[PDB]
Amino acid sequence: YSIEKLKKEENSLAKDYYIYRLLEKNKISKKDAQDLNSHIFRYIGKIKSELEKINPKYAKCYTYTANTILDANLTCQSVRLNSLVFIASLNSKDRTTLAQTFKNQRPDLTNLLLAFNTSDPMSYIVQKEDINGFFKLYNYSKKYDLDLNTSLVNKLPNHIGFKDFAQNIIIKKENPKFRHSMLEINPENVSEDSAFYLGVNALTYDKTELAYDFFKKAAQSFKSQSNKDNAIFWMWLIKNNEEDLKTLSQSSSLNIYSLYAKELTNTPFPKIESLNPSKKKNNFNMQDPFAWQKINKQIRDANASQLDVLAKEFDTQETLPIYAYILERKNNFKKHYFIMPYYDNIKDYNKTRQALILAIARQESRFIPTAISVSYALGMMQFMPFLANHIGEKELKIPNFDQDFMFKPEIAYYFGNYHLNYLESRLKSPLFVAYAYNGGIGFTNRMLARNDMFKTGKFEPFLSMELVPYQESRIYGKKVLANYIVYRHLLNDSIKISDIFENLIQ
Ligand SMILES: CC(=O)N[C@H]1[C@H](O[C@H]2C[C@@H](C(=O)NCCS(=O)(=O)O)[NH2+][C@@H]2CO)O[C@H](CO)[C@@H](OS(=O)(=O)O)[C@@H]1O
Repeated sequence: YSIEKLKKEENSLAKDYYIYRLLEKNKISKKDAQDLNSHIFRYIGKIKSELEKINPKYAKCYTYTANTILDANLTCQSVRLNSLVFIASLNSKDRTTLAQTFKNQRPDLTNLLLAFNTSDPMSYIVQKEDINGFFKLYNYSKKYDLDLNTSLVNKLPNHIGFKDFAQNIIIKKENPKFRHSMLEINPENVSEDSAFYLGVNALTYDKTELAYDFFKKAAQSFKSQSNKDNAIFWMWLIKNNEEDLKTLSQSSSLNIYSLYAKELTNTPFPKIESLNPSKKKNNFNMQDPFAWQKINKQIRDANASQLDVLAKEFDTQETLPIYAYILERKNNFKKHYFIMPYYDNIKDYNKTRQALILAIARQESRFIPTAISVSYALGMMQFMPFLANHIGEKELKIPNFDQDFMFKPEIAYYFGNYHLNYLESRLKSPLFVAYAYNGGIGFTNRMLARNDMFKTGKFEPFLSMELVPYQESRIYGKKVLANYIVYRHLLNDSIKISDIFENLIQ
């Protein structure tokens, strides 16, 4: 589509995507580009960069430099010193004068100014127990590491940056002195994700009673049933209390931990809804990405009555993904929908391969054929354009191939099969295939080559699943693995969950 036609659509990821495609080919002119920021839905990343190839209150403050900062007025000094890179570029003469100037009004700035006079700014800030400075320095450089006392570490969780700081250094196995120091955080001082990660940290040093206390505090504070189940599972792995396994087995959340608990207690498999519309198709275009962005907003805004009307409108085989998306919401996410749309395209693969394709598709797109992610992964199977083109143009040599072919379910399922087959041939387990599908086989190979990941051990393979070093893939693998178990069950191709976990140990 030309830019002027595209400008008439409502702002969305689909519109951004097509704006990006034009900017990619150098097909937008300067005149056209000028009003284009009001036409972008998410002005972040690749689209922001490609476009830029085409606060006056504080502007004067940016003429000053490291060499002239003391000539500036108090406001401008204050503004420039919000940058740690700038503070580090000063000399100690100027940092010491500015620290005096700002002592009473901006005491946290004063601390950093003086900190940067020393050879280790972090040690200086740690001595002060300046928590705000601690996180700014961590963001400045991940290289700082030192042993922290009990008083300091127990103040770190009262900052919004603690959760990602902890998660990051734990799952990446970085900053050993910080990590070891966090064994002294009192579980009363943490909750939710922070408590969970500290539980994971404690397990890596084999502090299992401490871990149990952290996981218990997570279980008591998490708002999502899925996260609560994950914490309860660790409570059970550590102390083996029958009531934890029982509670987990009765979860209405369908996830790997509730599923495994049901297997272990002989609890029946959860109820899965069965959708099979009588009508084959209607006039809605399931290959039109703009139409999906529009209807998605309509469904979000609908009350119960409006959802009933929409359900009737999309009650077809061709529109099944939208029908299921409507019913999820009408039932307030309390029912379990595991659809198998456009099934004629996968019916001749074996049932395990079907389950893996369905499991991936369900997590990626909820089967919406024109699904578009924030990084412009495309279609039901959420292929990145570079991969879709590689498979389509190089490997399969499809005549007149375009990346938008990924919006057609026959293509999405066929490419998904092709790529999953390559990943499986190298990784075996559906979990490892999932990690590699989302995060790339490069990161997955490097992770599995580690001597401390997915090898024999007391709490393995469950501990390794918590230490997958990229958050998105860590979560994605767990969700896809649950979906794979359910689809295998639905296809009468059930596998013992315990066998799946045993197959992860190398
Ligand atoms: C099927 C596919 O295209 N997979 C690619 C994946 O896409 C991911 C990206 C992800 C995505 O779009 N994430 C954002 C999701 S959302 O908009 O925040 O909901 N979904 C897609 C399939 O899982 O991105 C990674 C990393 O680039 C690639 O690894 S690489 O080979 O080492 O480059 C990998 O090949």
